[PDB]
Amino acid sequence: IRLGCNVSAPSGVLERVKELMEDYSRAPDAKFQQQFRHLLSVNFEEFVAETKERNADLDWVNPKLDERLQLELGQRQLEENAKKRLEARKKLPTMKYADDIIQAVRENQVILIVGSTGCGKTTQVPQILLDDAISRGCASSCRIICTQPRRISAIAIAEWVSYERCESLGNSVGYQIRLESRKARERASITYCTTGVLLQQLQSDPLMHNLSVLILDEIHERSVETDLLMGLLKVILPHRPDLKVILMSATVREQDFCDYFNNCPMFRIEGVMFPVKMLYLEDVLSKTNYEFQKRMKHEAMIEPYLRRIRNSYDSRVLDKLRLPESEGCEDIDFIADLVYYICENEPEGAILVFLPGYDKISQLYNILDKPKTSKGQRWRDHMAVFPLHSLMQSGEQQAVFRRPPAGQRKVIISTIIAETSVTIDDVVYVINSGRTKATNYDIETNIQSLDEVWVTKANTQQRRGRAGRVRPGICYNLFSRAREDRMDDIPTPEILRSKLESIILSLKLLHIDDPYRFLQTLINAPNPEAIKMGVELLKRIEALDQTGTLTPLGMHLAKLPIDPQMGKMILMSALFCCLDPITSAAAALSFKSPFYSPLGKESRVDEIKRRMARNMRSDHLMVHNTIIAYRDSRYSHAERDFCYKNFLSSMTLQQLERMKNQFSELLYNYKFLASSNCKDAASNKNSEKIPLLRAIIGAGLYPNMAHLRKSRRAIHTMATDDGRRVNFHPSSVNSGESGFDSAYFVYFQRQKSTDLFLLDSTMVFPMALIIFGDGVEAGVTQNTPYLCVAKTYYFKCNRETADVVIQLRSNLEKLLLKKALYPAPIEENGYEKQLIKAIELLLSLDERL
RNA sequence: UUUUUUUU
Repeated sequence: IRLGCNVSAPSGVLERVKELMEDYSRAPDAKFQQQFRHLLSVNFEEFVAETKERNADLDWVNPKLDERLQLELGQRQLEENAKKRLEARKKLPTMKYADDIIQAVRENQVILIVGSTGCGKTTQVPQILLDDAISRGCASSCRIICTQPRRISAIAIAEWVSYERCESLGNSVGYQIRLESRKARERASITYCTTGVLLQQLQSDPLMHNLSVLILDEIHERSVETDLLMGLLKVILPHRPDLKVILMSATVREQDFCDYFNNCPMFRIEGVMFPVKMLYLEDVLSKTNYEFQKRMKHEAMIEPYLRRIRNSYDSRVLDKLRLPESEGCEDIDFIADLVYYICENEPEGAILVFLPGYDKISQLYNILDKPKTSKGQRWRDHMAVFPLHSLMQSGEQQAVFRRPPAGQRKVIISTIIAETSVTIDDVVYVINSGRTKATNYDIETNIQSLDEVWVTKANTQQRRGRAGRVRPGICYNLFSRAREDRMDDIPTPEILRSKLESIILSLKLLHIDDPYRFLQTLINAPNPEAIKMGVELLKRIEALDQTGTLTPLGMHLAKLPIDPQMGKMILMSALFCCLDPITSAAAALSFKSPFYSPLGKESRVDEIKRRMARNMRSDHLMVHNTIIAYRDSRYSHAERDFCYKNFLSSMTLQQLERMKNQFSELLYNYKFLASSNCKDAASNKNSEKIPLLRAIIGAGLYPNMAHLRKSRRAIHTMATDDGRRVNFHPSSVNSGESGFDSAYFVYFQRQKSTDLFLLDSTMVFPMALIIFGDGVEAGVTQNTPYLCVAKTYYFKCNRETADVVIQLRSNLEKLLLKKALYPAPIEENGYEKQLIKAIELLLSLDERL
């Protein structure tokens, strides 16, 4: 072993820490504790038993309301601002099935509706179920929940359905998403929510007694949430004979779902869509006959196909198809050329280019903006070009959705983001390169990767769909039909790629204590070894004992709507009075960063960040400083001018702030704070003590450590605690920096792309790791006295410190156990604070001078 | 160097 720096502490510091610790050791409530032991002490049937009493509002109906609504439905359908849309709504395909759906719901607990774009299932099915109940004089027994994957969907659909009923939002229709609602009346109502909303409500209503019809939408996307929720319905439905579930799906492996609920009824409702012709690589080449400019397999693949098509393509269009580079988006000039070909032949209408990511979007944009080509600068000032990317701003504007200045043709360069999430309406032409990026997880290298791959059949049929919303259009797929037959049906179901810590933990609140056995029953079962890794992580942060059973701290973490590691971070920040900065770090990790990356300004966004970082060498503290600066700009009425000069999204910034306030109100209700204000003075008296902040951050992100080793932009020799070589991601504020006060870092996500990168990081000090971590041992290996952490990092430490530190840990552990089991704010002049002050004092030794 | 989404 090789020893790191000395962490020994001054005598007079040690002694005061010893006075403080013994002040803590001298001292001589519990509604939470009783809920905790109650959860552990009941079986499943008692659990089901008791959640039914406590949730029985729908057993009560209001007959005078049933009859009045029923009267006003019969009468509103004779008025006329209410049969335009009855005629209009009845020209949607779903309405042809109205009676048949009603009948199918009546006869079955679970039906499946399979539809496609335009079919109207999402807007009409809940209105058919509702109106059926009002008409039959059953209004008040009817509460309908329709889940969506996305926040924006939930809103727009609710508004539209509400508009179709000539009601303001809040009446028969509403929506609910994280921290924003327009709730509908309790009974005779339809509510559109994100799936995760419902899944959090399960904790209070684990058997869904508080709704009559559940409509799961868009399940074919195989999000973790709908996958989880279909798996839970298999537990819930046997004890809820009268609950109705309608599954709804696009035409993307529909039979899987049908098969999953024994073999339930299935409707196929058609979409409303213009014809779109599908040209493949051989056909695009055959019309542009562009030529290309300076592993096989690739003609092992391409040549049996090339024969079956000897007769029907030109001489050697068969050419380029032998070129590996002809497919995908290797050659951006090919693509730019196809943009030009569409610009002069084929009538007007926007072009939508699908490229795998930021880099290629950038190349193609520059090639149009400053062109080499003869047929480039003719067209330059007759194209309205927008790049479209999650990290770019143009999406959340409006200039991209409205049609172009006349004489100009709109061109959209985009990631997969325009497949479902973002919709442009004058698109007539789609160039589908067939290339995208996806995250992947190797289960026993622990490397998460970001890889360019071929799209799926599912992605292509959707992309094609995007061409035909306003008029017959065309989808150009820059790969060959031989490529397509190698392509997969659908993406990998995200639950097969995800970490399961929060899922395993949250199942405990639903009285599902065996994660292996429940998870195994999903449409696609996760690798059991991933589950194991999940459990060990929760065992390590002590959310579970080593039986696998919930700890008092684990219950608190389960109840916070954030990943457990960052929950632990937030609770700790309540104890050590640093709520505001840490909840910022927490919120930004959980959601995303408020910075754009607008094309070409990479260099000066880099410079904004480094300035916001204030030399604190922390991506996480940089976001907090950003929020501090944001708050002031608002106080100064300079909000827009601030967000503009600093490449920041004001709407990410506000959402970050609603999240922090959510964590502060929750922490108050759980009795960790005396105030629900995230900015409260008492809650924040240590929020400027940067070494302390680093410690609590480290407390959350532990055990993700990394250690930098050499000098020398600047080049780095850094390796995570597992031994693997990493570098700071260049988007991170620590990339290329030199002269850190410490060689140690914590990180939330590591990700392999061009290299194995730490996506985010905070410089931490050895003593902070040692106090809050584990694997702490005091020994002598050379003839030096050491003190270690995680049995991985060994620091020189005299033994008078090793002993105070080890005692400090023993006290820190006892205190944390007791705050979890009997939550109360830490009294400012009580015995517990003494121990807090003890820890603060040791950590202050590493203040930057 | 920067696929994308979500939380009573």
